[PDB]
Amino acid sequence: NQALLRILKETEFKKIKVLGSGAFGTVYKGLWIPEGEKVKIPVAIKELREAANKEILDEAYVMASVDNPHVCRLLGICLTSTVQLIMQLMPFGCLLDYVREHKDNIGSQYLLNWCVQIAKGMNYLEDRRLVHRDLAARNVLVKTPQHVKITDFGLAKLLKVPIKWMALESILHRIYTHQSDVWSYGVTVWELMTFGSKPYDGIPASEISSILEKGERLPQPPICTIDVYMIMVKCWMIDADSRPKFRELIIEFSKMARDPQRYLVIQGDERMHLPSPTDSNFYRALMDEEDMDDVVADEY
Amino acid sequence: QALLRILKETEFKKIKVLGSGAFGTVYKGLWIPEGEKVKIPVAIKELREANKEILDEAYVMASVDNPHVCRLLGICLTSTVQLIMQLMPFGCLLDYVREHKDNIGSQYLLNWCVQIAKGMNYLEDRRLVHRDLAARNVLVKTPQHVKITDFGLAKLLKVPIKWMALESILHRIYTHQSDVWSYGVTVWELMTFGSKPYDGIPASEISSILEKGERLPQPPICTIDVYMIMVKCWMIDADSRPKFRELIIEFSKMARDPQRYLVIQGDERMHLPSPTDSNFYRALMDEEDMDDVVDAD
Amino acid sequence: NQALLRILKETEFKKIKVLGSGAFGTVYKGLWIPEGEKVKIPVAIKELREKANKEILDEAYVMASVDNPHVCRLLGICLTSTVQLIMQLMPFGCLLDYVREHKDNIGSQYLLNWCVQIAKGMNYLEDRRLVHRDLAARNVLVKTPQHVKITDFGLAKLPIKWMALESILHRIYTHQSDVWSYGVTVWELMTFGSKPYDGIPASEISSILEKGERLPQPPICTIDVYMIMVKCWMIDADSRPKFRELIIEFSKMARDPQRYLVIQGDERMHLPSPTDSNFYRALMDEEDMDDVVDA
Amino acid sequence: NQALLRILKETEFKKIKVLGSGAFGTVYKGLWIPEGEKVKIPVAIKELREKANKEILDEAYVMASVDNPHVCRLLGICLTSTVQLIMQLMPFGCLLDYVREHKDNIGSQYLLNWCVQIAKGMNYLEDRRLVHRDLAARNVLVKTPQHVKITDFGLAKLLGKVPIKWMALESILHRIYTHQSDVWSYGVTVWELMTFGSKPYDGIPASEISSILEKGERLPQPPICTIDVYMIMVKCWMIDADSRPKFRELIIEFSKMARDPQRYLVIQGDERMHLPSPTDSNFYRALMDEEDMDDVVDAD
Ligand SMILES: */C=C/C(=O)N1CCC[C@@H](n2nc(-c3ccc(OCc4cccc(C)n4)c(Cl)c3)c3c(N)ncnc32)C1
Ligand SMILES: */C=C/C(=O)N1CCC[C@@H](n2nc(-c3ccc(OCc4cccc(C)n4)c(Cl)c3)c3c(N)ncnc32)C1
Ligand SMILES: */C=C\C(=O)N1CCC[C@@H](n2nc(-c3ccc(OCc4cccc(C)n4)c(Cl)c3)c3c(N)ncnc32)C1
Ligand SMILES: */C=C\C(=O)N1CCC[C@@H](n2nc(-c3ccc(OCc4cccc(C)n4)c(Cl)c3)c3c(N)ncnc32)C1
Repeated sequence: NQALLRILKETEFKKIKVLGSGAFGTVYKGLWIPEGEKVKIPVAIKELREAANKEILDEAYVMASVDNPHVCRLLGICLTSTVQLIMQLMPFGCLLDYVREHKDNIGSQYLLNWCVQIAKGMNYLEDRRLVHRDLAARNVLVKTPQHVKITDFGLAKLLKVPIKWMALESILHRIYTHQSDVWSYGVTVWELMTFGSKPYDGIPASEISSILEKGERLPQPPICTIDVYMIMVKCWMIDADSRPKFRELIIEFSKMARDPQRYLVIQGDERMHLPSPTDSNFYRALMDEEDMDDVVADEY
Repeated sequence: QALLRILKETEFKKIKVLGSGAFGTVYKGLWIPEGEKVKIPVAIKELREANKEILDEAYVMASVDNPHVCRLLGICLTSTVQLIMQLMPFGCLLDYVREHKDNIGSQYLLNWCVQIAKGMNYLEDRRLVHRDLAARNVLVKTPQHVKITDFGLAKLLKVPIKWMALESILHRIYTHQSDVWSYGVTVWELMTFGSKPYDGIPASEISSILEKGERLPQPPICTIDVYMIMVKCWMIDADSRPKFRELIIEFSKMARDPQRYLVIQGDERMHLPSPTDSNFYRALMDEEDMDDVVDAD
Repeated sequence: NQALLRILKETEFKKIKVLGSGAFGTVYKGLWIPEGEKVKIPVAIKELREKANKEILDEAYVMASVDNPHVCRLLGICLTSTVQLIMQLMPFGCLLDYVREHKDNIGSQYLLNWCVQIAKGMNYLEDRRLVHRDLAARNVLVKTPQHVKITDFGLAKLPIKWMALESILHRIYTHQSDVWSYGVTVWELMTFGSKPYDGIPASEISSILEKGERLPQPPICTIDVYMIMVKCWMIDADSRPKFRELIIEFSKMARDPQRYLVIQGDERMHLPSPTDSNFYRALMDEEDMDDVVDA
Repeated sequence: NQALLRILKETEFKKIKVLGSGAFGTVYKGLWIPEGEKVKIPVAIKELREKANKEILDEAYVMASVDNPHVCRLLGICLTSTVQLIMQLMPFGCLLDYVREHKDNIGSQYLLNWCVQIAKGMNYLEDRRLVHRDLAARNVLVKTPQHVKITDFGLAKLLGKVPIKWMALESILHRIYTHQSDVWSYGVTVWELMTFGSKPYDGIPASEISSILEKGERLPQPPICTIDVYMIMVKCWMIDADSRPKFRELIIEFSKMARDPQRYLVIQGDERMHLPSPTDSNFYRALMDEEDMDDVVDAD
């Protein structure tokens, strides 16, 4: 439908503060003040740095379309010297910032659930036949810690290359496929379990293709179980078809979720607490009204 | 005509992504009747890939009227083709057995086998050839009531070489006797709790190996008496393979004494359905008349 | 008589290897050295699980007594703290084991022939009017692919799945009972060494026969072959075919092996030529015997 | 026989290297000097951690009495405050290590055969009435690529962390050891070989494992392992020992598979890697393997 995307007047919105920056565009926290109304509402706006707008509009129209709990939805667009994108605002920000910040605090149960939601969100993309082209811990967002959602997908299509994230087929031949996405998906999984460290740190981007060919893959994190790592390792496979399909990642991660403590070894995991039903429910009402699949602990 | 309903894209929506099938992508769905507040859960299959041709094939599928054959409720025609049928929460038997694999009854497994044959047999009666039959293609309306699906879908339009008969493989010949051979693979899938036949072996190799006689392994649970039935299905000469109609009786007889035929760890601990339990499932889950489940005599 | 059975001092023979463990006794590969002889000649020795020694000897004397192609004759007994039985070594060894190994590569003709061969041996035991009490595919030894010899017959002084209902119910052993034990043995061959009543507890065995739920019929087996097995297992001993009948039926069956037993790709795999077979007899089967039936 | 095993004076032999360490002992590569001879012969020395000396000799006498192609025999022992065990030294050493090194290029025909060979060695142990109590690939030596033998059997009884992952549940829970339990270890042994030396129940604490085995978890199908082979492993891991397969049955089942190895295991470039020619095998026999051994199953 063209119902999904809303055309926003520059008069309609103003940008109060800068949340973040991305290679594609700067981002803001914004107020949308409705025509004919008194109130001012918080929203997140990103304006592209460089910019066939009608061609883009066709792209945005799809971006608006997606309907998954774990996938971000593009509410609106504004066209000017610089294109403006309007979407829901996430206070928590990306997972990457969230995990790095919470490294001492974080516990086994959450990390796996996040992995599952990404798979769910990503799986929707595959069925929709959409290629994100950029899955990274940064790209994913937290509506709330329990609920996380994928984002910034198709932007490359809308319009500075992350070699360390990219799959070998991607690096060598500029080939992007859902399976390529897994390699990134694996990289993202590596990202969380490292609690925000940066892959292939200090290594020249140019050198990267050779190392993958050499088979010197990213090391497995101390917290990470070999069972979990092997899963990561599988994602990083030279042949894309060989790499696990998205569904499998959804199924396997969840099983771990049923028994989170055994798979991931985290200091003081037992002591740190997953949210109580009271804790999750409160968060849901205030922010997460949208009905999303209940998170799996199964042990507790 | 009366049997199959032609929907309007306005009429329903695929809300939840469901499953991946080589034949199709399956979506949980909601049906909104005009003038009505209510929404009805449906299963939607979207087919990857002549409008008239489907209708002839489609009408027959709407046609099937057996407890153990799923019927196609509606067809919606568009750049892509969507097949409407009732939603089964349990979905694949293959999914169900593997998920519940550690624990299952002898009684259930034989009963499914009996249930599958009754359905396959009916298709046989109707002169419908499945071409492709598998555990994956059989889904659970309810635990005691699995139903056979995707029948004849294969014929109309990745090939299941491991499932297929040698006669089917060698010259792409499909017959009811060819189906029977598949049934053993389906019977075999369950007794192994969801395993894969000729697992991981190349398809190219398989046609040669069947000739070599290197048949599927006997499952640990399986009694020889059960394994022999499968072996008969996989006989190279099609005609020699037992008819489903025979197949129904043998499993039904076995179901009378489930423990003697199939060996299970802690089966006694595991519970056959309570009569009360069976009735409760019927009331909400299953409202369709069907033959009664076999119970130990 | 005195001549038939040799009593050997422990000195005469030394065991070398454990081929297998019998339920009744352990079995070894042992070497026999003749007095003042450089040569060591291979034999197989059985040590009983472990009465009166004299009584046992009488039983051995009977066991020595049998001379038949399809029955095994005990050459030697050693009397000591533990009884030892010596009989000629067979490299193929167990019949039951042989089928399991060769199920993929085995021809139709051989299976029928073995059925005929056992039946004649069981029949000799019958004429002598001695009852085996324990016929098993395990207890038949392959002298050569074309020859088999039943053994472990008698051993009364010293299995439910094999055992006949009458024997199981009342500890009754009769020739008719031996036919029932024989019926299982055919199944084992046809099954290619399938374990009968696999996974089923022994306690269940008495009732199911009472129920009447039999051993299943093997895929290779023709309808005709299976029925013979079924006749053999019957509630009333008398109804079950005599061995002579079984010998006659099978041999008739052996004349046209293909019709009775259906084996995939049967034609390609065949019984060896007389020229080959002659080689087998001379090297191993020096013994006077019936030649194998040919279609 | 007394002759079979020889007591040795300290003076005759020395430990020139420490090859490896084991739960029982430290294994040293040592040379043996015969009196009045100018040359040294390589042997393998194992020293115990540290039961009267006479008591030990009786167990030891048994160890040196075992003649089988696939079961290792002990040449000599030295009585001391420490106890030293001497046996032939094989350059390939551990079978388990061999599999790890050779993952890149191990032929299908070999892997099935080692199973025949380990089983053959195991059956003899059963016939002899000896229960190994700690069978693992680690405990299987490689005399030659074609020929591998079983070692370290019966060592376990003398000592007083157990190898829990290998152990049958009966052993874990009630310290019960039987041939049937032994099959379970053999089953694990098959798993290690098939998976090219990967650790069993890796990353999982010992305490959980007895609990997990009851739950019904069993080690995963090796990626290169066909379903037929996996079932065989699975039976071994049965709770009811008696249902669990006997070795002779085990020997028979692998031999059939050996006839058509490619059918029962899938390895990349299995066609490329083929069993060594008779000329190649014959060469090996004479140089390091004079002793007679049972014929290898050949697919041809
Ligand atoms: C295959 C069944 C099994 O487990 N076996 C254990 C040893 C290997 C096989 N086997 N057994 C003998 C064998 C059988 C019987 C023997 O004497 C008993 C006996 C009873 C009644 C009459 C007579 C004359 N003997 C002996 Cl001594 C040995 C085997 C022989 N002899 N050769 C190869 N394999 C044998 C059965
Ligand atoms: C491979 C695991 C490991 O780390 N090892 C350390 C050295 C390399 C391997 N290995 N062990 C021996 C070995 C084993 C046992 C030995 O004597 C004990 C013993 C017990 C039971 C029977 C017998 C005959 N011996 C000795 Cl002395 C040595 C190796 C030998 N001998 N050669 C190469 N590698 C060996 C294990
Ligand atoms: C790691 C990212 C980070 O640290 N940021 C700083 C805080 C704000 C973060 N952020 N980005 C967006 C955001 C993302 C994407 C947006 O439009 C792109 C897009 C692409 C495809 C589909 C859709 C629906 N949108 C926009 Cl407009 C904004 C944030 C939002 N929206 N809210 C809160 N933080 C956001 C980046
Ligand atoms: C185990 C197979 C698998 O991976 N699946 C994906 C998950 C969902 C599973 N599943 N499939 C259907 C299903 C099957 C077939 C369907 O239509 C085909 C068809 C054609 C003609 C006639 C009939 C009767 N059917 C449809 Cl529409 C749906 C599921 C259903 N229906 N419910 C739950 N799970 C289902 C298979």
